[PDB]
Amino acid sequence: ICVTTHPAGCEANVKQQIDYVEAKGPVVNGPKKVLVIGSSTGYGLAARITAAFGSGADTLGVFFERPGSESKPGTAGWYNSAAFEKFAHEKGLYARSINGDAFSDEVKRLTIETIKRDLGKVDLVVYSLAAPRRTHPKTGEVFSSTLKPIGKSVSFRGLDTDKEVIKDVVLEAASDQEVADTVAVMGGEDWQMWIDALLEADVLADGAKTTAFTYLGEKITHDIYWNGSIGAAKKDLDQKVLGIRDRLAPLGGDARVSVLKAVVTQASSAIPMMPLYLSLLFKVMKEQGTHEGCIEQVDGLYRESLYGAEPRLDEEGRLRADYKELQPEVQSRVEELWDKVTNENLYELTDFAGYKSEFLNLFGFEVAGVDYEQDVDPDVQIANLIQ
Ligand SMILES: NC(=O)C1=CN([C@@H]2O[C@H](COP(=O)(O)OP(=O)(O)OC[C@H]3O[C@@H](n4cnc5c(N)ncnc54)[C@H](O)[C@@H]3O)[C@@H](O)[C@H]2O)C=CC1
Repeated sequence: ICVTTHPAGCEANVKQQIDYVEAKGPVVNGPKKVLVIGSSTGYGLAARITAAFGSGADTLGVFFERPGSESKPGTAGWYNSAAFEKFAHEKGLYARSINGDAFSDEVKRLTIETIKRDLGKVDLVVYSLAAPRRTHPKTGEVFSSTLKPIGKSVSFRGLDTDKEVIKDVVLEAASDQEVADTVAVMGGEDWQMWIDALLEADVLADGAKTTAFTYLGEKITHDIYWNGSIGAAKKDLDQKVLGIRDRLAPLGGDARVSVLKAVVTQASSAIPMMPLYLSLLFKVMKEQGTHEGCIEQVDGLYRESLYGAEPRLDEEGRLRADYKELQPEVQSRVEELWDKVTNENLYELTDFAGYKSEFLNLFGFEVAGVDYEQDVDPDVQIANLIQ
């Protein structure tokens, strides 16, 4: 499926996230100069909005988005970032962006150069890259990530989102090479490179923090995710953060892996089993009153753990914001309903309507307060953007 991009709806999407953060009040003792790698959509965009509008932080964002021209709309992340900087410049904040491949050495060189000239040093480094592939910045070798289980193939009842049909599917296992590629793409090496390079150039302030986002889920998803190929990459993140945290010790800084809840993004809608899992989870958590989106998760992570008094930790040293999803009352009902979902009860036993709505929100469609019978103007420019 292709969904075009609605510029006006994307801006209203950014404004609504800004409104949520501002209503919750300032982030006490928060960061003032934040670098967000992957700052145009999803959790990274939420992190940039929480920093700028919760803490009054200057933000430098790195993303990879297609710009807009006459009669050809760019990607949603382009209009998201364009709207973010427009709102941020209003409040008096510094907001600049870099459009390029964050895995490359040149973007790191440009980011360091921009920080020196524009900010000096940064308070916090948010690492939220979601890429299906990575080109190694030293051997040009391209790695492509895979979402398969390890060991045994898995059967389950999926959901054809186009035909709106429950399908019997089978996911084959992953070879040792597919897992190695997935670790190269989604592991911690590039995050490790980022902090190293930022340390040599001395653009990390005293007590600087860095965090990378991850997902653990519960038992229903462990075969595909956590104990699959993608989980081996996130498992590599937990090994890398121990090294990162050490290099930040002479500064008095910290490095943490932050676990967030499952959310409809462009990167998770592709994962197997996710459309049906999200449709069920949305219904169970809505009737329970714990349904949360991107901005609620990251705003809470800033306030309670990243810069709070009593951080929500686990026994591995990770900051946690996903606890409501993993609760037995939520998980056990999702597991019970999964089998009883057929083509006829789709909208009655699941929140497939909510999943579809939130998926179209990513592109600027079905956003409250937007007039969708007006001509779309796709030529939106971003002042002082660096390519
Ligand atoms: N989406 C979810 O349900 C969950 C996501 N997470 C994690 O949070 C992180 C963020 O993912 P999402 O927000 O879901 O994805 P997303 O697709 O919404 O965000 C990806 C971001 O990274 C940027 N990006 C991608 N490839 C790039 C490249 N080569 N160079 C520069 N920028 C690049 C994109 O421009 C975008 O800003 C991921 O590590 C994901 O595993 C955490 C928990 C669950």
